[PDB]
Amino acid sequence: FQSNAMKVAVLGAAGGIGQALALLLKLQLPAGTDLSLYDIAPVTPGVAVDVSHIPTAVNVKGFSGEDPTPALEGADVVLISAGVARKPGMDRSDLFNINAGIVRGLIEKVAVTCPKACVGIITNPVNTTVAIAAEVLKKAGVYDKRKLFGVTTLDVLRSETFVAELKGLNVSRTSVPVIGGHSGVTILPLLSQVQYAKWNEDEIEPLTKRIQNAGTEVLNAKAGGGSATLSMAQAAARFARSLVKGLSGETVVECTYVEGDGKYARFFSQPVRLGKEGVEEILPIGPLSNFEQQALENMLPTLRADIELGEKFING
Amino acid sequence: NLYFQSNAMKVAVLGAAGGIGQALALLLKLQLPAGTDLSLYDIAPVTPGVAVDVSHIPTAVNVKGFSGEDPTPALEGADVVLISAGVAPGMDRSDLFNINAGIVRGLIEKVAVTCPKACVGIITNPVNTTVAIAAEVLKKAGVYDKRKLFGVTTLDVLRSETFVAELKGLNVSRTSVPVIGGHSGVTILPLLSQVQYAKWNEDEIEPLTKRIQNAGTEVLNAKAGGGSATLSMAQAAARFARSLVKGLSGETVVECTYVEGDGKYARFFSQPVRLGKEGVEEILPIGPLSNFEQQALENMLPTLRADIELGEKFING
Repeated sequence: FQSNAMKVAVLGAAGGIGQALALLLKLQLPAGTDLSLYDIAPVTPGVAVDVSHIPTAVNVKGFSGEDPTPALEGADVVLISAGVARKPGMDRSDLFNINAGIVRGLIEKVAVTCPKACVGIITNPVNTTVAIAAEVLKKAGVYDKRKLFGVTTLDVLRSETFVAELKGLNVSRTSVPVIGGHSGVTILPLLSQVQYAKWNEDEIEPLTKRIQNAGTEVLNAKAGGGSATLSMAQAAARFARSLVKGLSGETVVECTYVEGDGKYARFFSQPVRLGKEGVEEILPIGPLSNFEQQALENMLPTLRADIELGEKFING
Repeated sequence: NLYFQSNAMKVAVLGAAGGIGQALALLLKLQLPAGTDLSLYDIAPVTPGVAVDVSHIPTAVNVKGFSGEDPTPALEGADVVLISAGVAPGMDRSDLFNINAGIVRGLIEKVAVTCPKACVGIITNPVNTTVAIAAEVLKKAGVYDKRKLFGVTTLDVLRSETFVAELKGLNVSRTSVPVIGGHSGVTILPLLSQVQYAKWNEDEIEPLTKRIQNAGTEVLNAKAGGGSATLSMAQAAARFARSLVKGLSGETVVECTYVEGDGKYARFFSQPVRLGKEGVEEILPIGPLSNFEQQALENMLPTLRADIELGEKFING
């Protein structure tokens, strides 16, 4: 069952993101929480042993091989960070090319073993991989709209970080709502809703563009070889932390990609109140500036098409 | 001069591209106090991008990355220098050493010139030896300060805290276990007899002490030849860096660490050390030992002295 000692499962724990996430979870999760780390690579048991030497009351266990079932049994939260992250040769293309199958394979296991878990899709491209997860869950007859999330949190860290620097605000207490999708023109930070910031029309377009293209700053600084591994892990840990709090009865609100009312797109990221069933209430986006309003209408076709790509991968 | 006194604390990580380094830069971005500057350096060209990666995390810690053959920009004004460069599967201990000993020498040569008054924490293995190496390089430049050179043994401490807490039902985040001696094999000596609230049967001592001493190998084997401990090692380093930053900032802390002390047992030896504004403020005594610990200490010295000798020879002769 669920809801006694909280149980968190990480599928993709051997990758760059996964290992970093495992570390943060060991240090951040509540005492008593069970942490199951899974990946195909035989190194995974060793990753868990490595993390288990850190003195926190989080119980960590390792799993490898073809079947993630032992790691998923009784899972409350399932974080999927398997597959590849962007790199030099990889465009929107290569991520979907490799990660579409991986996601499907893992979600099929989740649908059988722990269908009532809150599922956090970190693996990119999120706009599409979430639709893949949904369709797989629907085929198995266990899809719960309240428990499937596209982890868009890295766009929030980035927006908070760049906004605080530019406007001289407290970097750790500056809330910036971000809506839409988790890629390119689909990422829309709502700068007009940020408190204590007076915006010249001049700085709106460049800041938005910097938030949207932030991954490229890393990709170019890393001289190609590497993506945003460390910030992605922190974004995932922060989201996981919010999920666990919602499940534990503590109200938290996070902007995340979920199947909402479909006003703009079947799946869409917006403020969500998290609770005991995962989503408790999908909140409105609130008032938008002319700029933000236009950016929203302009992303719709791209966002819808990203979703249709994931749907068609499962439904043909 | 009674009022306000600012503080532009700076921490540099040499070897920020490896497994340990990247995890360490993440933890330091998250754990260092607001306003601290974090400099990352490694010959690997990816380093500047590692820094851009962590710079997207919303904390008031400014981070910059540097690559190339010159770590100078990374060391300028540094208060704390953590050296995790070099290599950790499928290699003889003598095969690595020659590679790592050289890299440590090269980096300490720059430290001596650019930031000689910085506290230097050596993570790169074998620590028993690499520390002697750094000490001799600093001495050649006439800047070796005993109070500012440390062998980071903190991981033996985390392991000791964790194994003891779990075996004896104690609070894992509130269990203190002193670890003395060195950072490798028989030289790692956890003082189990000084652990509060733990009743030991004589037969539990040997296997638990061996578990702590052989923890590295257990991770090495468990990773199926995919590497050594990296994640727990980054956290050990983060904790030691956090302690150095506290001491320098005027906050008294005590950490078991490998330093040049009274030389009662060996030139360099790990023991409790009160940290302060000059690095080492006072090197405290090991305290009372059980018969087992006293024997383990005596049986271990020849190996520890030889590890030190090797590091001195690498530089002097």
